[PDB]
Amino acid sequence: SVTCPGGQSTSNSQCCVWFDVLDDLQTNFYQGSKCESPVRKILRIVFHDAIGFSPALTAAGQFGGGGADGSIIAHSNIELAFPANGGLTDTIEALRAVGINHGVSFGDLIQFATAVGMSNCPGSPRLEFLTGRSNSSQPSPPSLIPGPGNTVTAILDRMGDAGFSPDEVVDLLAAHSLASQEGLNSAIFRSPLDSTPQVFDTQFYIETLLKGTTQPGPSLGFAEELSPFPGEFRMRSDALLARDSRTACRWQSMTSSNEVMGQRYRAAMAKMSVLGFDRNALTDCSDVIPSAVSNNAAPVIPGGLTVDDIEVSCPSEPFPEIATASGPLPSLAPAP
Ligand code: HEM
Ligand SMILES: *[C@@H]1O[C@H](CO)[C@@H](O[C@@H]2O[C@H](CO)[C@@H](O)[C@H](O)[C@H]2NC(C)=O)[C@H](O)[C@H]1NC(C)=O
Ligand SMILES: *[C@H]1O[C@H](CO)[C@@H](O)[C@H](O)[C@@H]1O
Ligand SMILES: [C-]#N
Ligand SMILES: [Ca+2]
Ligand SMILES: [Ca+2]
Repeated sequence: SVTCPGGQSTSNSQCCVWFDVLDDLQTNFYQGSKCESPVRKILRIVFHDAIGFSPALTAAGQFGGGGADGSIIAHSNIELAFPANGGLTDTIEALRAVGINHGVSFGDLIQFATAVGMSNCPGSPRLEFLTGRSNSSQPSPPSLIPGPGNTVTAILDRMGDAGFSPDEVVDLLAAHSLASQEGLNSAIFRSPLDSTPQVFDTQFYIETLLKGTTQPGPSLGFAEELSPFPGEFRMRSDALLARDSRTACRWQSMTSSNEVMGQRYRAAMAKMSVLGFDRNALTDCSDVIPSAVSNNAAPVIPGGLTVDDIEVSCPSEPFPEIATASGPLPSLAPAP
């Protein structure tokens, strides 16, 4: 019932500043509302901001981190020295400037930019957006971000401490549907993790289950595993999680339904967004976030591979009936 100066109708006056932030991010940060490297960097950032949260450290008399507190920006000098935070400073600086110019908290801005960026990627669900997180933060403790060479046990333990069940770890990894690497293997910059790095779809879950046959680069980078076709990169953590008895049935259940995947991801991102916070103390400004263009494409097994090339890892459920395609194997272009 609130009408912002802009003539947008919104639920609360605390949302009105976010319409200006929307316009700025879509023109500038997102280079005309695109789904390219900025959104992908922002998703690494939202994860690495929020996951600096450790009830186990708190329980052991230590600061455990403030979660989705914008610490990765406010204390970037410290946090961008962590192993998992390479290749982010240029994006962090862009966000810093936007937060200061519009006078919004860094923790809220990261969450907003996440929801806005997702909205530019076909097939995305509409992420919740809450405002009101204090701009105050202390540096995250070190060693809280899962790495691609970690065992499934280590990943589930860390994620579990933060608050996520194994199913939720799988659900959050839907973000690897919009993904590449730059820092693991320098010879294949922006090699995608799935065949559709600009579509928020189930391809990631399907393609990580295919037999690893292909070395996309002239050598291996850090935590790199064989992939199913030229141009695609596979990190060891994703390979293991796809196959591990603790995560494989949820991973398999993602393969055939973009709609269930999106719901699960939205729910898990909502939980992650308020690590360190009481969501009931925040204001819901989700109406600022528009819907994404719909994705009309069907799940597929690419390249004339079939279910026989799938390493079915959920021992109690048959692999879903997924369409196949013509060969030859594709060669993925670098993600834009
Ligand atoms: C569960 C453990 C996870 C591990 C070990 C992991 C590991 C990584 C690594 C090593 C990269 C490559 C970065 C580079 O070299 O450029 C990557 C990329 C990416 N990750 Fe994750 N990740 C995980 C979870 C997540 C989550 C929860 C999200 C966000 C919801 C996320 C979003 C992304 C995105 C979007 C990219 C692509 C970045 C790009 O294209 O520039 N990841 N991940
Ligand atoms: C959020 O807190 C940060 C850190 O104190 C503030 O960032 C500083 O902002 C000043 C004034 O604009 C800049 O001159 C500094 O470069 C910023 N420092 C860092 C580390 O980013 C920020 O202004 C605060 N935001 C709000 C809305 O109060
Ligand atoms: C096949 O072709 C793509 C480019 O079209 C590459 O990105 C890949 O590395 C392979 O050469
Ligand atoms: C991904 N970090
Ligand atoms: Ca943080
Ligand atoms: Ca995809």
